[PDB]
Amino acid sequence: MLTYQVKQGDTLNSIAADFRISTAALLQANPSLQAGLTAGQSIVIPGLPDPYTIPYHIAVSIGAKTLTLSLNNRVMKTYPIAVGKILTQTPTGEFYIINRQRNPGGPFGAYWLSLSAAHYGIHGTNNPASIGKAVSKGCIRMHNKDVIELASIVPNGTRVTINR
Amino acid sequence: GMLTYQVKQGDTLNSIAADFRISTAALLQANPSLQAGLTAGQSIVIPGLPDPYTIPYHIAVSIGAKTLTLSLNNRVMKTYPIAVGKILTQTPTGEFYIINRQRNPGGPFGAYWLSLSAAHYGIHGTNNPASIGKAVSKGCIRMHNKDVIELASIVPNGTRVTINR
Ligand SMILES: [Cl-]
Ligand SMILES: [Cl-]
Repeated sequence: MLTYQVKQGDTLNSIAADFRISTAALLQANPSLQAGLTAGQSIVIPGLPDPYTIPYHIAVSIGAKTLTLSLNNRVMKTYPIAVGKILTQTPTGEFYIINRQRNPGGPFGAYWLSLSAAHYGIHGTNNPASIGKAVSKGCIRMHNKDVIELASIVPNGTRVTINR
Repeated sequence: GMLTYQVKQGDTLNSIAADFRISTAALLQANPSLQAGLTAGQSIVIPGLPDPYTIPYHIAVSIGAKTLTLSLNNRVMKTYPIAVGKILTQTPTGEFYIINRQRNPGGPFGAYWLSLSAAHYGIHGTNNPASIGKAVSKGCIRMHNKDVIELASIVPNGTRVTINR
């Protein structure tokens, strides 16, 4: 099961928001939390497949404006993306796909895939000219046809590694 | 004066820069000591903004009440209905500041966007007035367009925004 290391400053609700779960679910999965939330301790995040057995991996290059989908550490597809503006960048680091919603429409296009950072995700677009540019509030945007392909394949729990 | 931020473990130059909508160059320039490392608990300067404690306005947001209250010199002057984040994508709680603003961004953001000191979060208008008063957003605070215009025309960047469950 997916684990998370508690950081100084974390709260039950800040963690819940990153992982798109209720505090009820968070507490149910972690009886230890009754004793208090303490930095350095590990907790389990409910609602996800075991990420260790997921053969898919997503790698994002902010600099190259590309997203690669790999299966068994070999590349299946490569897509161009939009990324965050220079003052509102897409964050670098290690994330997970948490959930997805079909056809959110509007600026989100054909799919929204939640990333394990509050408010961040991978989604479609109503604005094709934005793809390939640093123009977003921080999300990764793809052409609708591409995010549909991506969502149709990858399970929740899939790792998303974002690099410069 | 200058606004200050207290570093927490896990913070990076980039994460802080994203929260305060500044470049890492600006952050570093204002804090020459950071090159030697970030330590939890240290206070750093955030350029481009005044001392928030010099601004006489204070905004209080209640997620429960679905209200944003504006105070001046610790007197309540106006209260507005707001939309807040859905249960799985809640509005974050704590102490924030208004960081910058953009007039008439349009789309779901309506007549105004005010950035809050958490990356991707802000107070903004809406092209969906029915949503105001409900827990329906990805995490932002939404107001009626006329309300966010009014709020934005009163309060300056750096204004303290306290968000309570
Ligand atoms: Cl968004
Ligand atoms: Cl937004």
